[PDB]
Amino acid sequence: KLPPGPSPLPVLGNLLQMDRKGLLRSFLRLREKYGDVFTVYLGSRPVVVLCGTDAIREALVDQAEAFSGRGKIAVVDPIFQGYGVIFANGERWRALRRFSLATMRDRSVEERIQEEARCLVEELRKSKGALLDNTLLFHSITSNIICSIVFGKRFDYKDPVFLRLLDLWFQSFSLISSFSSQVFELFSGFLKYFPGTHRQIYRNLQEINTFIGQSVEKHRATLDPSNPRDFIDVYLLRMEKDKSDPSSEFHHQNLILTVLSLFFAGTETTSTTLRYGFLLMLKYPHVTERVQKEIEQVIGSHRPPALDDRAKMPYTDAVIHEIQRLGDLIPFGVPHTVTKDTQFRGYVIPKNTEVFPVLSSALHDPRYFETPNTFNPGHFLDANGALKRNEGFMPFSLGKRICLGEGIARTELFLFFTTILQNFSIASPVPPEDIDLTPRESGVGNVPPSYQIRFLARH
Ligand code: HEM
Ligand SMILES: OC[C@H]1O[C@H](O[C@H]2[C@H](O)[C@@H](O)[C@H](OCCCCCC3CCCCC3)O[C@@H]2CO)[C@H](O)[C@@H](O)[C@@H]1O
Ligand SMILES: OC[C@H]1O[C@H](O[C@H]2[C@H](O)[C@@H](O)[C@H](OCCCCCC3CCCCC3)O[C@@H]2CO)[C@H](O)[C@@H](O)[C@@H]1O
Repeated sequence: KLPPGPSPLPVLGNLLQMDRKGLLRSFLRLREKYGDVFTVYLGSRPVVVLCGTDAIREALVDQAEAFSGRGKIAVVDPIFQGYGVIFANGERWRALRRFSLATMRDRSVEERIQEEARCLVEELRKSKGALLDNTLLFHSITSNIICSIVFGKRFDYKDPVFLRLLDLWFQSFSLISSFSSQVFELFSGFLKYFPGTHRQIYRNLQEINTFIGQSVEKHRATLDPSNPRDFIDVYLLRMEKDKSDPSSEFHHQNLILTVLSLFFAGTETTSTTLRYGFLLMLKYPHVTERVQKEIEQVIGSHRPPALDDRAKMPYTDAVIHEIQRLGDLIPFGVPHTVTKDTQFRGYVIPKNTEVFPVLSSALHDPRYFETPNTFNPGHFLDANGALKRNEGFMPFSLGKRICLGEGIARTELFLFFTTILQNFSIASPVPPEDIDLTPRESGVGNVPPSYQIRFLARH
């Protein structure tokens, strides 16, 4: 009754029908054969794979609650163990999500993003126009924003202890997108006994948990229940309220893992999107010029951009949409499960079967985008130059599990891109026609080639 596919071997499942290139290539290749909705055995796990906008919208939107389950990621589960906002299920997840969503909604995020943008620009000025790899600074700005939500403070770009933690934090993401972590996904049950990247990822995340732990103790020692400082204070106050209710999800472990969860989901993606954006802006100066004129028209050279400006800036907004679409940072999504026995396009997905919504195949869907493989902001502009947003576009995914940080994420993109370009034009040792957009490391995260850039102060 499950969707069609290749016949598993016991233990090894569909290994022999997969592709050396990795999971995504594996999935797209099977789709050719079996259509938009097939079953692949990873290890001995059946997994149902959703391809194309329509099949995805059909599960995540038309059957929102069936498909609201969350799956495991083999390399990080030893850490999260189903705790915290991302990997929680059922009542745990509702409580954590509802809580998180409200807490981060309540200085405003926009104000903090603005002030971060100002530090960033102040920093770039110092270089005086020197070649520069922007990965570190982009890591720094994105982590700072989470740090201010979570810890109620930010770090200076040259702070060495901060940079030490950043180094290991970010080194974890490439390890998670590594080929061998993909292999670990399939045969962790065997491979968890031997050395591998799973142990490095474990150590790295735990080091970060420990840091979080200390921050929590310090938060409590200093707490003023009248004026909550950040997410941690607000969580502590809710721990206290639930002191005498043992069925409450508001314990210490969900506190550490939720804070980690926010770092885990809101740093590398946003940071890389930014870095991909600038790689596209080096490649297509005609676009970057256009965005700068649009900034000149709407904002001018003087005040900082604010979120308000975006709705008056359709071309930029279209460009940012197009950056995320092409960037394609999480290409087969974050695993789901079905909360119950599900009827789907003729098939039956047993309760707790895993679903992979192949987001990439939306972002590249030729029904919705004329030139799926070309950077064309056109995909988001109608005949009047107004922004039109389409069904193809789903980089934060859809339905009940939609990115819990969508608004934060988009605000960072809009305000970082627009505050930077407002003060800087850009250039690079590599000619635009020679710039290559093909990712170096592809996994649960895509990763674009590293490059150098100059941020040249304007007028
Ligand atoms: C460019 C930036 C980002 C992108 C492309 C992105 C994308 C996504 C995607 C594809 C998912 C999976 C939803 C699903 O399971 O189907 C997700 C989940 C999530 N995101 Fe993001 N995200 C971004 C930034 C952030 C930020 C800044 C935060 C918080 C500060 C955040 C917090 C979360 C959380 C907590 C989840 C799990 C949601 C849940 O299970 O209920 N994300 N994100
Ligand atoms: O001429 C090609 C010959 O090679 C074939 O090998 C299969 C090979 O047996 C098979 O090993 C190759 O699969 C690649 C191995 C997949 C492992 C990679 C996975 C690692 C984890 C995450 C990504 C996927 O795919 C081929 C598809 O045909 C078959 O052995 C033959 O029938 C065929 O004639
Ligand atoms: O005498 C010691 C003095 O140093 C303190 O600095 C602390 C800071 O208060 C404490 O916040 C700092 O943290 C730096 C690491 C921040 C890492 C956050 C990362 C998490 C993952 C993603 C990247 C960001 O560790 C420092 C260790 O010294 C404080 O500056 C002073 O209050 C204190 O008196």
